[PDB]
Order: sequence, then structure tokens, then C-alpha cells
Amino acid sequence: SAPVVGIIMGSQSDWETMRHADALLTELEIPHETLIVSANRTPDRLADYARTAAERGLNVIIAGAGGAAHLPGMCAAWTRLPVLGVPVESRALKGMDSLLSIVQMPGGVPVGTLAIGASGAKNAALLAASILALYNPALAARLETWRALQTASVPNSPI
Amino acid sequence: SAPVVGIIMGSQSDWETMRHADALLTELEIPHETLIVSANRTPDRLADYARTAAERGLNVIIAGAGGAAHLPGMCAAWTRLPVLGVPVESRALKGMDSLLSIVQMPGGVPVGTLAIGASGAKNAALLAASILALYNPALAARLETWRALQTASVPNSPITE
Amino acid sequence: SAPVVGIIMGSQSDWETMRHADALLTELEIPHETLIVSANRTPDRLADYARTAAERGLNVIIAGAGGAAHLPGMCAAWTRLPVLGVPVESRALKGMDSLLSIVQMPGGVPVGTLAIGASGAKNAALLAASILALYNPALAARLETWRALQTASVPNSPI
Amino acid sequence: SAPVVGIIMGSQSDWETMRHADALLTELEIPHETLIVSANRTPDRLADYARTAAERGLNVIIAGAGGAAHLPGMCAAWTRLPVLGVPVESRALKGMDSLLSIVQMPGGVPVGTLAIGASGAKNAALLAASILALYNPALAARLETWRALQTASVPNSPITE
Amino acid sequence: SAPVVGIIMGSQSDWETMRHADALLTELEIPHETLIVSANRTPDRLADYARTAAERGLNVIIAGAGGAAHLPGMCAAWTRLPVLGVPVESRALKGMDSLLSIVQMPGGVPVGTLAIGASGAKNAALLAASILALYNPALAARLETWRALQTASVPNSPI
Amino acid sequence: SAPVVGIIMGSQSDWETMRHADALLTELEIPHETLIVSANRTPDRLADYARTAAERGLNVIIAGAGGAAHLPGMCAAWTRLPVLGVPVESRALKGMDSLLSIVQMPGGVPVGTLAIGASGAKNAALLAASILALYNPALAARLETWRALQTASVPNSPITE
Amino acid sequence: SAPVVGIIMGSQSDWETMRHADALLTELEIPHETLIVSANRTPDRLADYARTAAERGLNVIIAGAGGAAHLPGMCAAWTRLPVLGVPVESRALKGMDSLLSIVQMPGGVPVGTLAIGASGAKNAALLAASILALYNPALAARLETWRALQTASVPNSPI
Amino acid sequence: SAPVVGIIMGSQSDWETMRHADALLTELEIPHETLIVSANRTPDRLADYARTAAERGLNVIIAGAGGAAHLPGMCAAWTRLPVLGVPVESRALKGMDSLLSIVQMPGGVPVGTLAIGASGAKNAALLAASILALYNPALAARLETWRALQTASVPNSPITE
Repeated sequence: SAPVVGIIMGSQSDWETMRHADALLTELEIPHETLIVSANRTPDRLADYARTAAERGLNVIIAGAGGAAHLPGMCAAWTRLPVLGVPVESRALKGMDSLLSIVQMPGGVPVGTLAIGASGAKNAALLAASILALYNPALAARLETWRALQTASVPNSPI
Repeated sequence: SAPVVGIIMGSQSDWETMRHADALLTELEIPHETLIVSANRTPDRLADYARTAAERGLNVIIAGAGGAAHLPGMCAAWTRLPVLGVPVESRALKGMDSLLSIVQMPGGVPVGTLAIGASGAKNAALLAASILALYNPALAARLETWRALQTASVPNSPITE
Repeated sequence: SAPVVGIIMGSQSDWETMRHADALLTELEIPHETLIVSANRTPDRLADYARTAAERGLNVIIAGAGGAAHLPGMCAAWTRLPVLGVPVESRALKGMDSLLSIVQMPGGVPVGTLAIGASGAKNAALLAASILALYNPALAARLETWRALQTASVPNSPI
Repeated sequence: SAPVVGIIMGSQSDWETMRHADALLTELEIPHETLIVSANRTPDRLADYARTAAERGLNVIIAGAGGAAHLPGMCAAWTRLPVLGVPVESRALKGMDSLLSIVQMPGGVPVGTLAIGASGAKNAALLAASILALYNPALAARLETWRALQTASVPNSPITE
Repeated sequence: SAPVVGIIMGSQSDWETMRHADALLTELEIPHETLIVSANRTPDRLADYARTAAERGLNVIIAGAGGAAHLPGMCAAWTRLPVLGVPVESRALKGMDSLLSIVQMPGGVPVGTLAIGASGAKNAALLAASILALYNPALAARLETWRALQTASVPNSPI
Repeated sequence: SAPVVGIIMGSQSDWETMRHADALLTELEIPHETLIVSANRTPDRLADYARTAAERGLNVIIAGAGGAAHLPGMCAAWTRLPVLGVPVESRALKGMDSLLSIVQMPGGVPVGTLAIGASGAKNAALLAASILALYNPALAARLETWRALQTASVPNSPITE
Repeated sequence: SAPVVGIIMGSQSDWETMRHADALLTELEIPHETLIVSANRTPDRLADYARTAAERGLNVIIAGAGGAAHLPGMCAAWTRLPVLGVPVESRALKGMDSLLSIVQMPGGVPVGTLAIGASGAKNAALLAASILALYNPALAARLETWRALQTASVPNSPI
Repeated sequence: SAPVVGIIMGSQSDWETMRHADALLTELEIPHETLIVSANRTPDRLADYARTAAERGLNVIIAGAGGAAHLPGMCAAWTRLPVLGVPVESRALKGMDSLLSIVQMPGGVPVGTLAIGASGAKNAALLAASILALYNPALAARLETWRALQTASVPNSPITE
């Protein structure tokens, strides 16, 4: 029941993208929390969140943000837990700024980065699931089923 | 002694970059294997490697490749294990082709991507360590100490010569 | 009657783009098959398809995909046949990721790459036609006519 | 002895890159000619070359050029034969201008484009070989052997020094 | 009455952009011709056009095209006249491919390149006008008036 | 003697670039401090530095960092003082990642960004000087003289060898 | 009452973006002027404006422009005052041309550059406010309140 | 002897590139002047230069600058004469900033832009020559001969070593 994955995003505007991560975790029945935490507007909120994540029982953190996206990297700076980053598509630069701001972390503080947008949010949840599956047999089986259904469901010819 | 992390790369030319992942895992005392698997030249070798990774005891796979870097993504297509990708810097496009070819995986098949080059290789190892630390108290303690030392080792001022 | 060109695409979403390749081949009366094969979701389907392509009588394979587009390159990895790649326009990066993921193949495993989008799908079919024309006199004549009509049909002044 | 593949390039500076296409065709025993044809300096030479390629016995044309690389596209405008383009790396833009100038052909006039640089040149030759192999059993056998050897020659592990 | 400026474009699709060049020349009463000439679809038409331009009395050629835009460069290859190029905005790459394909001409065969899109078409006409003005006093005065009105008409505060 | 400008950078490797900001402030006689503060390795050090900057007497902060350059933006998140950012050139992406990571701050938390590299560092110092000059007549006079000399020192023609 | 901040933009088309800077300054009760000044169409207007800015009592200048954006840099060339630049999003290149044309100023003539678009306009006003706050206690308090409200108003969870 | 073309550049560092424009004009016997005019450091010098260019007898202006290259555009803002711009290659961004800062002029104020670097400088001179040739028969003959020689001088095949 207690969350094992924390999904945080820079603002309400990121929800359209991050809701895909939320839906996936719920689909795989992975207990999680979904919050808004701004690296630039609520720095102390982020510090406290990242710093106490492990103590609170979180295993993986999924962070999404756009533009000069500092949320994933700064979160990783305060926690020992694996942090996965989702570059949210920005208006002007289409998420290229989001992507470079997240993926280019210097050696020492990693952020597992996923694709720009919805695909990335969905994959961050799946990646978090694959991480949890390493020590949760029941979940591992549900993930196997999920991947199996995905593969088996691809049509053979276009409509 | 059995490896829990597998480091694979597209060619010997990728070693200059991937050796940093190898070195870090060894530093943290994480058993691992290091191999060359080409997505374009040895597709069947990749299929077999990725398909059997879980049953062989591997927990995480770190794949590095450059240019049209398909190695990480295709590995993830065959394994349920988390796959971390390292974009190896390319000559002309400076790893931008490597980066986009790895990070832009479509929804459904993830690849946790790190930075272009040596930093990405080192971080792939560190990310893998943080994953394993979730269920290995001893490793978790070593990682905590490693991160703590890194933070404490940062100088307060530059050597202004 | 048996297909000599195989058109494969990563998903139904690519059809809007790849249908142009299908239409061109049909226009030139080139027997072909149109299928959905995902490099990331159906890897074994792709392996089997590419591996057996030549045995099945295929001469050229046209593969289209977007984003981290691995379909053309992986197809080429399993077949000796010429593989032509169509970068499908992606939402965020407008097919630049698709393009680099396809065209930058390392020496040893080629993929003849065409333009991003519909133009590319249409040109992959035309390129496949020009390849088949080298050993099919009837088709060669139909291709000559097609190219001739294209050239002669260009207006001299804008409307 | 008659050439079946024609390799053309915009200038002597392109040879460093295009020589890889020449070497590969020779390796596979594919008769070919190698010439310099400038789309911007010798437009009429290009027109004549492309227009008469088919009647001269050529089956495939490999064109390499950099910067505002118009050579491949204009060659394709005049010939019905398949034209493969090699983006030669440029100084400032690292071949990105070369690549876009070649690959972005509008619908109706194709240019099968390969990677920027030496890899693209080698692959243009290999692609040309795979095309010719469709109607040349002997060549098809040589190509099959070549691809098979490439796959079998990939090392299993990196020389970790 | 005889045209002194030739406006050529790769296709009808470029008209939306090139019509701005046409309108400007008409505004400044500069005799010109507006035609469709495709470098890739009508290469011989282009060769003939560029080759005979000077003989026909043309002084400047304005060429617009998008994507792998070869029209301006190839036109310049066949004529000694100044050739100005307009990169037409492409669907996927927004004219970046158009721009690089036009502006990066190697030393020896120049193409005076203008901005991507409508602004570029309008400026190619103005640049052509400034060229003709060097030897046409009447036109030079009309151009001075045009530039003067532009400057004087800029509002001092936004509405 | 009390510093009114604080120059911070992510690592010793940034000094080669940031030393230009240091040199210029000293030239204009602007008291300042120069420190290394890592946004990713010493997040708490950054929080404390930025939070207390105003009370410590600082008026402007110049922050330089490369790659995933979060230092300027995070500093601005904690201080009400104007923060100027210098994108340090990165190896692979030539500072483009540095630039976008700094300049693209969302509405509400500004970072006045300068050019990539040494020019940006020098301009960050000059911008800081122009800010301080608004309420420091003596400095305003020195800056005016500096700008005037720069303009008067530009040669009229190139040394055509 | 006399303006202490001058907001200038290249054209009426930039207003949609620069109005955000105007609104912010008004919100913080910072006296300012909002004008249209084109570096390319009204160069002498710009020269006069920038040259006399300090004499007129201005403390900071916020300049916004798109495309080949020369307004901020040229303004800085004529004034000793701090000049902040706002890259306006362009149609084709989405403000990347605007951004590079503004931020890449050579050492010697600075321009404090903000993000592309509305965010940048809003931040230029806030940056100008933070500059004025250094010597205006009342304003400094209003800025503290503004930043405090921003931080406190961020929701904890998405809707 | 009076100059009909004016070549201006932002700094001595631009000469390495702009000297190619100077050399070509001299080759074609086109009288010209070469000066350094900084758009950012000597704005008034630029205003005066551009404003008086026509009355001084100049017919074409070739302006070269890099980075935030405002020189060509601002020159065009003050003169009715055609202005040709040469994007000087920049260190970090390889002239991309130079190119966009010059070519993207808004409708109403044109700058005929050439390629990044030496090729652009040479072509700016050639473009200027083609403009002047429209009303100078002697020059038109020299240009025709120059273009003809260029075309005739292209080798037919590469020196395959």
C-alpha cells in the first residue's frame, strides 16, 4: 500500500505527459505517489522530498520536467535511489532543451533518461517496474504478461 | 562470482568509453561480464544474449554503442530486465546520432539513457549500482559511502593558479 | 503474383506515411506485401521476416519507422537483400531522430535512406522500382513512362 | 571489363572518402569507373554523364559530395538508374549540410542515401553490390560469403587491455 | 517591358512563398517573369532557362525551393548572372534543409541566400531591386521611397 | 573589501572559462569572491550559498557550468538577487547543452545568460558591473571609461599582412 | 513616475510575447515605457533611444526581437546600461535563430539573455526588478513577496 | 582607382576568412576598400560608413562577421546598396550562430548571404562581381572568362593515388 515509486513533475502543465507514467504504474498495480515539485519554484520542497525518499520507503523516483529541466538531476543529487527522467516536450524547442538538460548529467550523479513526451513517461514507469521486478516475483510475472501482451498484440498488417 | 550486470558494446572502438562502466562496477564490487555484441553484425548473438540474460542471473544490462546505436534498444526488445544505454560519441555528429538512436525509444520498450561519452558510461554503472542496492544492503552501504565521499571531496574554491 | 518487394513498418501509426510506398508499387504493378513489423515490440517477427525474405522471393525490402528507428537497420542485419529506409516524421523531433537512427548505419550493413515522411515513402518505392527495372524490361518501360510523365507534367507557371 | 557501377564525386577532396567505395567494389570483383563530376562547376558534364549512364551499361551510380551536395540529386534527375548518395563530411557543419542536401529529395526523384563519411562510402558500394547480386548468382555468392565472414569475425569480448 | 528579373520556383507548392517576391517586384514596377522550374523533375528545362537567361535580357534570377533545394545552386552553375536563393519552409525540418542546401555553395558558384520563407522571398525581390537600382536612376528613386516609407511607417508603440 | 559579486562554478574544469569573469571584475575594482559549488555533487552547499547571498552582502551572482548546467538556475531558485549564467563549453555538444540548460528557465525564475565560453564569462562580469554602476558613481565612471576605450581602440583596417 | 525600465521590441508582432514583460513590471509597480524600435527598419531611432537612455533616467532596458535579432545587441552597443534580451519565437526556426543572434554577443558588449518566448519576456521583467531591488527597498520587499507567493502557490499534486 | 566595393569585417580575427574576398576582387580587377567596422564596439562608425557608402561611390558592400553577427544586417539597415553577408566560422557553434544571425533578416532589409567561411568570402566577391558585370562590359568579359576557366579546369577523374 505504501508507495514504492514516486512520480514528481515540475508543474500542472507536465501532467498531460506524466499521467501516462501514473496510468502504467496503476495498471501494473505498483503502489506510488504522484506529486508536483518544482526545482526552480519550490527548491526546498524538492530537497526535502529527494532527501527523505529512501527513508519513506521509495525505491525509484520518476521525474518529469520541460525546458531547462533541472528536476531529475537535482532530485538525483539528494537521493541514492535510482532517478529516471522524462523530458517534457517544450513549446519552442520541442523537448530538445528538456532532453539535453536531463540526459547530460556529469559522471557521479546519474539520471536514467527516457524519450521526449508521453512515450518517455510511459517508459519511465515500465523501467521502474522492471527494476522493482528484480525483487518482487509477483510483479515480475505481471510485467512478463504486460510485455507478452504488447508483443502478441501488434497487428501483422495495417488497416 | 556470478555476474549480475552485463556490459555489452557494439565494437572494440566502444571500449575506450565503456571501460569506465567496467571500472566503476569493479570499484563497487559488483560482479559483471563485459562483451562485444554487434546489433548490426551479430543480430543473432544479440538475440540470444538478451533473451537468456535473466535466466543467466543478470539483473541489469548496460549497453553502449554509437552512430545508429541500435544495440541498447534491441537488447531491451528481448529482455524483461532494465537496460541502460550509453551513447558513444561519434566522429561527425558528436554522439547526437548515438543519443537520439537510444533515448527516443517508443512507449513500451524502455532504455534508461545516460550522457554521451565517458560520463554516461560511469553513470550507467552508478545507476546499475543504485538499482542493485535496493536489495543488497552491503552494496547499498558501499554506494552510500561512495556518494558521500564524492560530495565531501568537492573543493570549496578553484585553484586560481 | 508473388511479392518481389516487402514493405514493413513499425506500427499502424506509420501507415499514413508508408501508404505512399504501397500506392506507388501498385501504380507500377510491382507485386508486393505490406506488413507491420516492430523492431522493438516484435523482434523475433522481424528476425524471421528478414532472415527468410530472400528465400521467399523478395528482392527489395522497404522499411519505415520513426523515433529511435531500428527497423531498417536490423532488417538489413539479417538479410543480404537491399534494404531501403523511410524515416517517419516523429511528433517532437520531426523525424530528425528517425533520420539519424536510420541513415548513420556503420560500414558493413547498409540501408539506402530516403527523405523524412511521405516523400521518402514514395521515393523508396521508386528506388525499389529502379532496382527491379535492371532485370525486368517490361517494368523498366513502365518506370521510364512514369518518370517521363512526371517531368512532362510540371507546369511552366504557377496558378 | 565494362563498368556496371559508376562512382562520381564533386572534387578530388572527396576521394579520401569515396576511395572506400572503390576499394569495396574491387574487393567484390565488381567492374566500375571512378570519375570527378562537379554539379556546380561542370553541370553539362553531369547532364551528359547521367543521361547516358544506362546506355553505357551502368546499372548503379554512387555519387559522393559535401556541403551543398547537389551531385547525387541532380544525377538522379537525369537517369532512370538507382542512384546512391554519400554525404561527404564538411568542415564546419560536419556533413549535416551534406546529408540534408542529399537525403531530403522530394517525392519523385530518389537518392538512396548512406551515412556521412567513410562508412557511407563503403555502404554505398555494399548496397550497390546487393542490388547487382539480385541478378548475378556469382556475385550473390561472393556477397553472401562476405557478409557471413563479417558476422563471424566479430570478437566476443573487448581487449580490456 | 521585357523581364529583367526571373523568378523561378521548384513547384506550385512554393508559390505561397514566392508570390511575395512577385508582389514586391510588381510594386516597384520591375518587369519580370514568374515560372515553375524543377531542378529534380525538369533538369533540362532548368539548364535551358539558366543557360539562356543573360541572352534573353535577364539581369537577376530569384530561385526558391524547399527540402533538398538544388534549384538556386544549379541555376547559378549555368549562368553568369547573380542568382538569389529563397529557402522555402519544408514540412518536417522547417526549411533548415532548404537553407543549408542553398547557402552552403562551395567557392566558385555563388548564390545570394535570403531568409527561410516569405521574408526571404520578399527580400530576394528587394535585393534584386537594389542591384538593378545601381544602373537605373528611376528605379533607384522608387527604391529609396520604398525603404523610406518602410522606416517612417514603423509605429512608436504597440497596439 | 567585502564582496558584492559572487562567482561560482561547478568544477575546477570551469575555471579556465570563469577566470575571465574574475579578471574583469578585478580590472574594474569590483570586490568579489570566487568559489566552486556543484549543483549535482554539493546541492546543500548550493542551497546555503544562494539562500544567504543577500544577507552576506552580495549584489550579483555569476554562475558558470557546462553540460547539464543546473548551477545557475538552482542558484536563482534560492536567491532574490539577479543571477547571471555562463554556459561553459562542453566536449561533445560544444556548449549547446550548457546553453539550453541555462537560458531556458521557465517564467518566474530568471537567469541572465551570456554567450558560450570565455566571451560569456567576460560579459557576465561586464553585465554585473553595469548593474552595480547604477548605484555606484565611481564604478559608473570607470565602466564608462572602459567602454569608451574599447570603442576607441578598434582598428580602422585589418592588417592585410 | 518617470520610467526606470524601457521595454523595446522589433515590431507589433513581438507584442504578443513582450506584453508579458509589461504586465510583470506593472504588477510590481515599476515605472516603465513600452515602445517599438526596429534595429533593421529604424536604426537611427534605435541609436537615439539607446544613446540617450541613461540621460533620460532609464536603469535597465529589456529588448525583444525574433529571427536575426539584432535589437538587444545593438542597443547594448550604444548604452552603458544593462540590456536584457528576449528571443521572440520565430515561425520556422522556433526562436533558435533569435536565441543565437542574441546570446552569442562577443566579449565586451553584454546582453543578459532570457528564454525563448513568453517565459523569457516575463523573466526579463523579473530580472530587471531584481536589479532595481538592489537600491530600492520598497520594491525589494514587493519582489520578495512576489517570489514568495510564486513558491507558496505551487500545488502539491496535479489535478 | 575609386572603390566600388567595400569589404568590412567585425575584427582582425575575421581577416583570415575575408582575405579571400579581397583576393578575388583584386584578381578580377575590381577597385575596393577593406576595413574593420564593429557593429557592437563601433556602432556609430558603422552607421556613418553604411549611410555614406552610396555617395562615396560604393556599389556593393561585403560584410563578414561571426557569432552574434549583426554587422551585415545593420549595414543593410543604413544603406540602399545591396549588402552581401559572409558568416565567419565561430569556435563553439561552427558558424551556425553566424549564419542564422545573418541570413534570417526579416522582410524589408535584405542581406544576400553566402556559405560559412572561406567559400562564402570568395563567393561574396564573385557575387559582387556578377552584380557589377551587369553594367561593366569589360568586367563582364573577365568574369565570363573566369567562370569558363573554372569549368574547364575540373579534372575528369580523381588521382586514385
